Amino acid sequence: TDLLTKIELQAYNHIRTSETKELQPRIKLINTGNTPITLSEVKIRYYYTKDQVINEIYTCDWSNITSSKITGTVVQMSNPKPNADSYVEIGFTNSAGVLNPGEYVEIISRIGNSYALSLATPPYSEWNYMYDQNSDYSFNNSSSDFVVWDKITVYISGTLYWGIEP
Ligand SMILES: [Ca+2]
Ligand SMILES: [Zn+2]
Ligand SMILES: [Zn+2]
Ligand SMILES: [Zn+2]
Repeated sequence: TDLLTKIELQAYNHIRTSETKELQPRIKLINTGNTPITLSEVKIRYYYTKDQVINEIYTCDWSNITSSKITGTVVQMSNPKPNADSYVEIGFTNSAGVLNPGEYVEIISRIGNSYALSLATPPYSEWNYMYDQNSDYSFNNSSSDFVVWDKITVYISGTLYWGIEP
């Protein structure tokens, strides 16, 4: 048909140190087509290797649509690839609404051991909260602000609409 569904995904890592106690992917999903997209149908995946980190949780610190409309889950991959044995899957609630052409959602996230994300000393050996980021498929070690980024994937109703799987 003659109304195109199209998106662009921009992202960067807000912490780019080789080791981190929190993954900080920041993502901007933009509707660049001319069809509205129902947000609850959209899933975004940030792929990484969990290394020896435990108690992994997701939190959304902020979104331009507010964090209560955002969902995030940490998923272990049944079929791991090099640099990808886990992904953070970010989604939207049933009542998140519609992303019209020209609109965007921005999502600021933190992922890590629940005890590290509280900014208190985790009661663990370092390896149980410190990630290695260069072993993470979706990690961008350089950009200090949003860039178009092909290594985070986006699905609408289960179909891949953006990005390259690991
Ligand atoms: Ca890793
Ligand atoms: Zn900053
Ligand atoms: Zn260290
Ligand atoms: Zn592959």
